[PDB]
Amino acid sequence: MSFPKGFLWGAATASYQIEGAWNEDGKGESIWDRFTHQKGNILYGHNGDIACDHYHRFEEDVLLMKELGLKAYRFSIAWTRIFPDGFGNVNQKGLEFYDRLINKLVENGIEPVITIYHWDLPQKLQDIGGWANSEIVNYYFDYAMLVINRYKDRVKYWITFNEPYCIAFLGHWHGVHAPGIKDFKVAIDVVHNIMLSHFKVVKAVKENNIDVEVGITLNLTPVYLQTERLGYKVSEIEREMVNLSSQLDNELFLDPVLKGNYPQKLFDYLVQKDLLEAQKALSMQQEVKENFIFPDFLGINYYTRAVRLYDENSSWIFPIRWEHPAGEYTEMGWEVFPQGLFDLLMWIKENYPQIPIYITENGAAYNDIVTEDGKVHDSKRIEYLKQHFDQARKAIENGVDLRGYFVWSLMDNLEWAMGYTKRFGIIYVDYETQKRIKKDSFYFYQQYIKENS
Repeated sequence: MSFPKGFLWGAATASYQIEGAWNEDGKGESIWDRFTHQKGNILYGHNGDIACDHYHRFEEDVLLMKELGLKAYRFSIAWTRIFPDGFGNVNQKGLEFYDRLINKLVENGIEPVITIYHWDLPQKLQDIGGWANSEIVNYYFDYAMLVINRYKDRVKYWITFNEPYCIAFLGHWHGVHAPGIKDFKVAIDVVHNIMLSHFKVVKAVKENNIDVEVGITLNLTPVYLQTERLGYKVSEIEREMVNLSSQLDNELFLDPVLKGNYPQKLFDYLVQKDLLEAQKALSMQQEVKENFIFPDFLGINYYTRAVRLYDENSSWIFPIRWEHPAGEYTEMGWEVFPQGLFDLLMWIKENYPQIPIYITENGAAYNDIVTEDGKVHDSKRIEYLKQHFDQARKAIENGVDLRGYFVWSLMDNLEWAMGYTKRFGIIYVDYETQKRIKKDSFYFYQQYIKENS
């Protein structure tokens, strides 16, 4: 089986993780500027003030993409470069920068794929509630249509949101991401405002006849039962509670994006447990059904699975615990489990309406060292990628409409609250000299593209 003719072999980045220049050219403060400037949020006190300095070095970075042979490149636009206050006046230097990057990409025959919101909310919008405030829907819509209408001639693929689960729960429940809020009820409100924001943009693109594909990116985690790994008999309560726990990861976002409702089992449980007010639950259901519209594609960030079992003494919002199967793990503590990419893709094809799928993020963090002859022999990353590439091809053979694959990441970068301690790039970045050093995985990916395109 071959990959289909125009398969988008890509790599992926996000603005706050690579761009630096956090306050040049009138760029507004984002919630991640504020978050990394507070003590105790980021390992070793790292921040994204400089990052990979991609704001200044983007030309050389695009030439490495041309050397790599990428068919596409996924990046995000920093909202605070365009609207320093979230609302208000447009900033010309911000538009100028993305104008130059997008044109350099088109110039070198690389399809741009743009994530509109990749977590860097204007701090001025946080100051009036951020994503917990329903007016955010319109502030996001005005920003999203400005960049779609400006770039639609050069950019055919648009992603409204990257990983809503994180924006909501890690940003507003666990408090481990910006804005650092800790309130499950605010987190659900965030989930809702994101869905409405996503719907309003998709509808605007269809109604105005704008010839672009618009999608959304969800991080999905196939959940497996420890009991079934052990060959025990699965009780019905255990299956019920593990499925509730996996609806919080996956169906809570797939269901409204692809079917126009939230998952009913989860909502009942959350209401029963006083985690979610019953009126909001009915209101959210009503508002999503009214505003729902199908997207043009689904983006899937896949890294690993979860193995879970039932436990009535758990401190989690569901009575479950996590188990740790034997095998290979990364610097993230994530099981290397390529079969989960295939199972997930088959599970998507069989449970939701037909839709084109792109793997918009997949990759692995290993503790890379530069050798004496300036190489980086990341054979563990090569093995990770090779095995997941193979599951993707296998899924295509089984009828999954998989149209692209974007490796995370093109270059080492700031890994949010882990700082720069986790390297995901196929390109090593020396953060003291900003030198880019192609890892061995760069040449493997280069060869894999050449022979599957």
